[PDB]
Amino acid sequence: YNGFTGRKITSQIFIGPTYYQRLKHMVDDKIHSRARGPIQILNRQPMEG
DNA sequence: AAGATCTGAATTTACGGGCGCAACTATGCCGGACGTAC
Repeated sequence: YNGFTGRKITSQIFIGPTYYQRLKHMVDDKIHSRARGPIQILNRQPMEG
């Protein structure tokens, strides 16, 4: 049944238990942004550190 | 004619390159020589 309108969904859905795994790659560990900050000492360009 | 030379044309080593970026980790350069204290 459609959770919003409560109407029956026309086609019948394949549903059941399944084993799922959460992988270690969270979004908070891979989100970053820069405006300006720690440039290099030699190239005078942005660097990771 | 013969040759030696000799000068342009077939075969062997030898550098030098070898995906975009992300992310994370973990590891790194002494031995004699001279003094001082006990």
